[PDB]
Amino acid sequence: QRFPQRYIELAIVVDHGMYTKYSSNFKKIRKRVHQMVSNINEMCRPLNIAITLALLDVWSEKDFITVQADAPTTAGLFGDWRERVLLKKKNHDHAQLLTDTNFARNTIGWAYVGRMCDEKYSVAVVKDHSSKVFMVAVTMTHELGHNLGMEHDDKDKCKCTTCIMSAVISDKQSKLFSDCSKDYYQTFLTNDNPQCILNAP
Repeated sequence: QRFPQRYIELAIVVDHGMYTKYSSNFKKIRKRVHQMVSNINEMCRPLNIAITLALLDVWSEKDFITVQADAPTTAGLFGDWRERVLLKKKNHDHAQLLTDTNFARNTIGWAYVGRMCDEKYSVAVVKDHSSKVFMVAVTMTHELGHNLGMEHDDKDKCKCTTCIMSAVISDKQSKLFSDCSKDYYQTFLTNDNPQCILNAP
């Protein structure tokens, strides 16, 4: 194994619009979220990161933050709410907000770069932008990669054209991280090495 064992305990929050989209059916929403996690875990195997769903929070009554069109703004409000509320419910390492919001600039996901484990910045926002579970899961994985210090793949650094950190998603998206991404992760483990991901559940 190229990388030492790490663990990411995920919290996934499903907003009220997504709850309504899936017929206000908790069981169906939980199943879809589990399938996404199974895909994220598979994609992280070559990085030797074990992915678990520490917490699922479905906003069945109302949104607890102002989910809005600007994804970065929504991410900041989500990070504040995660630090103030979600982390007090159950400890976890990274949280993603899943929403059906038509984010501005044709955006399907956004996250802070290199802030895994930070109470306010270990978050991502992701649009449930396809009926295909894998297309949404690879978006969650791309944002997780950013939070692990990865930038987009660059042809001068590596040759992969459809890897997870490609600059744009496509219908031929692969489930592999490029050499650019693996090198970014090594840099992250070397320079940052956050403690929360050294902890097994």
